Amino acid sequence: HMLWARLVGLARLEARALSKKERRSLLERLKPYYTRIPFSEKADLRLVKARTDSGEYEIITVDGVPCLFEWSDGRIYPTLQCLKAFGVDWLKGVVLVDKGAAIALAKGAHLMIPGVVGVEGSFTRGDVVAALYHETRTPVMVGVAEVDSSALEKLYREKARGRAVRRVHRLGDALWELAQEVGKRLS
Ligand SMILES: [K+]
Repeated sequence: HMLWARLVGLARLEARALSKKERRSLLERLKPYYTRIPFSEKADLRLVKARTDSGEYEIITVDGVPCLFEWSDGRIYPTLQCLKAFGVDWLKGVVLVDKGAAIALAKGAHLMIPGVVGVEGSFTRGDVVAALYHETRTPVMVGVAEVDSSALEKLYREKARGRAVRRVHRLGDALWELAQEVGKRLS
């Protein structure tokens, strides 16, 4: 019925199961952007709508865990809670970042090339990737590669300037705070 999240505040909730049509559509829309769809064929998928003081948020829950969201580009992205639940191996790529970059990303910055200390997986410009703090492998941001993985390998090694990854969702953003609270309530 309602939750109260940090930053976002009071949210009035409505939840429902995805229809069979909605489920098939979701799977079709995920397939091109990820190595694997992380959840089981038998997972329970629900759509949660949360209305706060500023507007409406929509999250797809996977067995109750707030995992997926539609962005303004019309593509479906994982929450950081999804990456905790399912790991990161199912993404096309991961970018490892230094401490200064991890902190900046947690504040809401895009990821710049000099903050990159490694690249895992193979991906092209435009692909969905996650940025992880190298030391602990903590996911801090989910976003869109601005360069190919092979290009980024040479660019970070020379500490070239420019944007490596365009941020879509990050640790401590409004969606993150909402997802935290949905997860807390599930517990
Ligand atoms: K799967």
